[PDB]
Amino acid sequence: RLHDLRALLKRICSIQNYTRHVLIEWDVRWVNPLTLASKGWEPYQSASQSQVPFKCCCCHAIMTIPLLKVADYTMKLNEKIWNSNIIGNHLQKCPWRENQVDLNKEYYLSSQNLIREIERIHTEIDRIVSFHYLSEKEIQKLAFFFDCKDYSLVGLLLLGYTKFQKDDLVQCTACFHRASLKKLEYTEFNGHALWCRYYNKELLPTMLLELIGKE
Ligand SMILES: [Zn+2]
Ligand SMILES: [Zn+2]
Repeated sequence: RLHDLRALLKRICSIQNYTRHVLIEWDVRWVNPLTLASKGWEPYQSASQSQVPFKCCCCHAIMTIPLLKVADYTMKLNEKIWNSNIIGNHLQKCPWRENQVDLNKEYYLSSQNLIREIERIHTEIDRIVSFHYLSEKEIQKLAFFFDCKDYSLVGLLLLGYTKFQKDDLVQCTACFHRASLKKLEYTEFNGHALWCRYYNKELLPTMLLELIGKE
């Protein structure tokens, strides 16, 4: 399937993985791991200090993202790259040229896919039994809805994270940034990319609370 969520997520994850040893100036609209993945692009080879190559999973066509050490022309350049490379480099009849994953429907939060977040949180809690930024009033209700006594775990999962290593590392499920639990203890620090589903921390808990009020 072209719009399969799991394939999109794995493309995003691989892009983030091979980009870790490099700093890239993404933008929320034109060029970012999300838009690349939504257009079927996967990492092709290891990126040099100057350019990051990608290959289409159907075409096998190659595109490249430049690197510079910047803010003056990022917008115009990235819009050009989106039109000419992320779309253009596709072969004429490749499905990814004229089609794109519906990110609003499948990736970003909506009332029709909030249940997936509920499932994720419940599954994480079950696998465990097997971060305060909301009012005590609110976290009480959120923890109650998930039948969980550990408020901090509920908050952490509401931030979209999941444990990564035996170490203090924790990884986001939608943008795959890595943060230390020590960082998130008593800090406003937002570890998400600007384009992440969870970048606005209050969005998911707010939708969940509004859902609670309607039951
Ligand atoms: Zn293609
Ligand atoms: Zn994230």
